[PDB]
Amino acid sequence: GFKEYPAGEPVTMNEMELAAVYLQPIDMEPRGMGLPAAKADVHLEADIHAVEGNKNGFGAGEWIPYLTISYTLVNNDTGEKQEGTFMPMVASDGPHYGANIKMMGVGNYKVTYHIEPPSKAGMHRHTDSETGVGRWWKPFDVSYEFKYVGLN
Amino acid sequence: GFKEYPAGEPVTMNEMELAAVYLQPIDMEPRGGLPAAKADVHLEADIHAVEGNKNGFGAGEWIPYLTISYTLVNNDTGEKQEGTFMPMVASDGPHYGANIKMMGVGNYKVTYHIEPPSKAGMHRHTDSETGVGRWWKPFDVSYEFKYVGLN
Repeated sequence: GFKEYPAGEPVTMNEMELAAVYLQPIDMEPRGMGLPAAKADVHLEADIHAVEGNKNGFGAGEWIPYLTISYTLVNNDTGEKQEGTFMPMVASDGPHYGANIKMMGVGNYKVTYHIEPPSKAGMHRHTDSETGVGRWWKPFDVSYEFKYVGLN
Repeated sequence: GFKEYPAGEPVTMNEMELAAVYLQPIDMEPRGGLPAAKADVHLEADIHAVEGNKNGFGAGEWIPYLTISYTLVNNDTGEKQEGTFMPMVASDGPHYGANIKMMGVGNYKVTYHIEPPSKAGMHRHTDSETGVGRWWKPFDVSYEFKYVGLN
């Protein structure tokens, strides 16, 4: 513990369930072009797993690897917005996507994740009839509404 | 189906299980590796966590972001081939593999040269609160098998 904070409601899309969480800023290796733990306010995460009936070769509950994800963070109260990128991470609870980020004060935030399929990071689909899977979904957006008062 | 054939004995190291299998050559996107027409097999590395894994992966879960090359040798002739796998996903799930042209029927040894997820751009949490163990050093694993054409 390792206390983590819900960012809004999980959404089911493209036979995946996609959630947002945040927690204390984390130290990572290799490091790194973002912000060090110190400079950051939180570590923002995307939790993305296949559900039942996944067309792309993933079983129910399995982590979806090789995604390319960027974020748009909006403080709805002040209208201040920030952009950036996540990386693939592994922690004591498993794989996720994320970034140490600077927040923009107390507020009612909207976070949009811009998601591209595993093809854009070099994971290759079998396509033959015998061993192949469904075509990749198009790049898409998912959003989350949450309140932030900082940690503790 | 999708009919696959084991290549050697699976081996346990660095808290993983590492097996080899091959099957008919496959089609990959993008259209343009060796085309199915110019290959004899699709050779794979099957790599999953086992209980007690020190790097954040639950027993049974695929190890993602590996960098894998291979040396394949026909022991009958001593002829060698060197190549690299890519990360793939097929109907039964993800793996690491490549369409390969073999060096005849015979007795084979294939070695996989495995680098940790760090090299492919996965980042491990290092802090006490959320962190896991150091990555293993790059290592080799080899598999002895008979190849007679498929099959």
